[PDB]
Formats: sequence, C-alpha cells, structure tokens
Amino acid sequence: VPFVEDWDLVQTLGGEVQLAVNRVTEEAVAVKIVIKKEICINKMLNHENVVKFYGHRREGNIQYLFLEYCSGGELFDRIEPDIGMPEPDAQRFFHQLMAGVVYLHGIGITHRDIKPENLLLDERDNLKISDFGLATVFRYNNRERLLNKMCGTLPYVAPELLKRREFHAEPVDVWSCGIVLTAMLAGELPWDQPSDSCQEYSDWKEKKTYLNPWKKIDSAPLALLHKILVENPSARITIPDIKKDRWYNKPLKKGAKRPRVTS
Ligand SMILES: COc1cc2c(cc1OC)=C1N=NC(c3ccc(-c4ccc(O)cc4)cc3)=C1C=2
Repeated sequence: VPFVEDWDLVQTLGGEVQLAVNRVTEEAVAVKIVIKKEICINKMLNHENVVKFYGHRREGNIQYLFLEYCSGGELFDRIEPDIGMPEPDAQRFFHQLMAGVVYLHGIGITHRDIKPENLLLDERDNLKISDFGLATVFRYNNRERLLNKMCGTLPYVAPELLKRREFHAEPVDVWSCGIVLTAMLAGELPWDQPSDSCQEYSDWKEKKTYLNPWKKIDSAPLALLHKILVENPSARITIPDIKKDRWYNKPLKKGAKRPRVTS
C-alpha cells in the first residue's frame, strides 16, 4: 500500500513535540524531535496508563520519536488556578496515576519528574504518564540501586533529594504523586521546595492545616496527604498502603455518561 509511511506535521504540541497525521489512514501521533536511554526505557513500556512508544527514526543529527497522541491534552489544563477540580475527577485521575506508577516501579523504572504537565489525557480522559527523559532503572537483576542524582522540578521533589546524598527511588515518585494530588484538589502548589527555609513547608510539618492549600481540601483526601507528604522517606506511605486508604476506596464518581432513552 503506497504512502502509508508518510506523516504530515499539523501543529506544535510542546526539543519540540509535533502532532503528526498519516497521509493515507489519518492516524494521529505525537512526534518528538531531538536520548539513547530515553528510547531504551520507552521500548520496555507497555501499559494502559503509560504513553505508547511506536518507534524511532534517526536522520543524521535529528532523532524522531513516534509516540501516542493524547487528544485530552495535559492534566495541567484540567486544574483551575486556586480551585482545582471536582474531588471525584481527582480520585479517578489519582487511581490511574497509581496504576501507571505501580507498573513502572514493578519493572524497576522510576520516572523522576511526575507533575501535571507530564500527565496526559486520551480521548476518554484516561491518564497517561509521559516524558521518560529523566527516567532511570533503579532495580536490575532483583537488586536495588540507590539514587544520588538531583532531578525533577523543585515544587514536586521529595525533601530527601535535597538533604541526603543517597535515597530510595520509589518514595520520591510517591511524594510527587502527593504534590499532584494537592494541585488537583486545591489548584495551587503548597511550597517552592520541601526545605526548613521554606515557611510553607515548615507550617505543613507543624500541622497548620487551617492555612492554604490544605483548608480547601476535605479531611478524607487530606488524611491521605498527611501519609504521603511525610519528610522521612522510610516512614512515608507506600503504594500498596495508598491502595488501602479510606478516601482512595471512597465511592465518589459515576461511570462515563452512557447514551439512554425513556419509555
Ligand atoms: C498542550 O496541549 C497538548 C500537549 C500534548 C498533547 C496534546 C495536547 O493537546 C491536545 C500530546 N499528545 N501526546 C503528547 C506527547 C508528548 C510527549 C511524550 C513523551 C513520551 C516519552 C518520552 O520519552 C518523551 C516525551 C509523549 C506524548 C502530547 C503533548
């Protein structure tokens, strides 16, 4: 079948990311224009809450990464500044975020930069983890490797990354997921960074939940945030225990609006 391999670049999505449309079939894909680690990690990935990798092509200097187009856009744009989003939506997005992170950690992969800009939504608003540019292997041949590299985005990083020389990879991703949950429910980030010099971080450690963003958050999701945003990574709640939390398992959201008629 001729021309099936020809893609037209339609518009800029976010190096640069372009919306690419097939000449013959009109299938939409995201093309990232730029690496060797990012491609190898992306080849390992296959999960319903992780952005799909179709393949890669190199034209001399430029690397073309062919990835899943997510028409719902970024989770970032579903968060209303200083308000957030309805709690049932946040619970559903947090469920899918946990499924994706369980998957990654299960195959020994740490994302290291979880934030709403990197969380994409497909046509049916299914959350997809994206951007494995800062991702690394923390478990190989069933042997854990402690991390020491400084990476991520300061409002989302765990405090051990700023205070300790070495740290376990999994509690760092758990912490950023808790900052994402804060953002979804309050529409604001609690601190610039998790340090004693940060007044907002000190107030949280002093349990001053009468202040923002915490006063906007209901006691059930806030009790979960109290277990995730724990300064000691060894005391911090793990994903298996996040899955047993009362709010995590609280019935809140109805299913997708199904078409129906009466009489
Ligand atoms: C700003 O609006 C959008 C941003 C968007 C999209 C849609 C948007 O609006 C509908 C979109 N779809 N796929 C992407 C997209 C972007 C980046 C990746 C990605 C995945 C793995 C990786 O190693 C590096 C980057 C994978 C997919 C994207 C950015």
